[PDB]
Amino acid sequence: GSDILRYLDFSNSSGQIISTVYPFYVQMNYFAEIKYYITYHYEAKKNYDEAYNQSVNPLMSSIQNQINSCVPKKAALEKTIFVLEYPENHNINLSNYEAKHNEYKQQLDAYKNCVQANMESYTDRMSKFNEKIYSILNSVKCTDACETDTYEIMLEIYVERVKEVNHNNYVNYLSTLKASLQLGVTLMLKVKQEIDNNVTISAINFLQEEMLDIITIGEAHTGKIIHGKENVLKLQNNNIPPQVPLSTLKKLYFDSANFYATYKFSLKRADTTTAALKEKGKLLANLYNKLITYVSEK
Ligand SMILES: [Cl-]
Repeated sequence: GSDILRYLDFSNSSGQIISTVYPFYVQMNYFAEIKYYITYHYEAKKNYDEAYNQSVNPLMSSIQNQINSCVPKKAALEKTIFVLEYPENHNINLSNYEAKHNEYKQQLDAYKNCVQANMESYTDRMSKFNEKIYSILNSVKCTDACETDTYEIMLEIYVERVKEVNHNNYVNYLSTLKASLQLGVTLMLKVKQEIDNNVTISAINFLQEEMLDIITIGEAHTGKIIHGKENVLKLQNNNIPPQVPLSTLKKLYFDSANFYATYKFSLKRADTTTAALKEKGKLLANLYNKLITYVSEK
């Protein structure tokens, strides 16, 4: 049941997470949230739906097509991983294993670049549409006397949604599993001092590293989930007047939707990441037991 897309996302310098799965960019999630956020501001809603269709939908299609072109690269990468995870059943030797691992690095790097291609052009267009949203909300008929009904409704919706899951169970699992993996790594350093290298040892070593890599990605998403949830909850605690000016209202709208979009974008990924760890963990335990047979009779 292997599927690298269950966990493989790419973070960077700024902390942005580019995902290999729909909707790929968090801004796209945000634009979808705004769409039904302003559903009761009638003129703003019709204008937004029109602008969304002209800008966001062709952009998503271009991104989706790019991701689709990366599939052959993804396939080659996953076939390499399959060899590295099951070397004994592949009947591959140590030397060819090391070459395969070398190939894996190149293939992971090549897939990442195929996925992150045009990242800058994509971000620019999302930024351009985001600025366009500000002027679209000028269609909100109130000017200085804007009522905070819609904001309070959506906030209540967001608050109830982030309360539905306890994020602490993800965090504690990742942290606790990470620690046991770090123990495993240290243990294997002692193993290589006592036992001649083989593909089982190499596989344990590889599987431990990619499990740590998955945790790193999972921690990145966990940070976004916590950031999004706490800020949503914070908005509820802060007092707002029954009446605010429109310029304020736009920011209240946008801040709310952005906090939830951030939460939602990473929450979806946090789930499947856990299932991937279970798959790898089961294999790792089997790899450990296989190695025991080697050590025992030597
Ligand atoms: Cl736990």
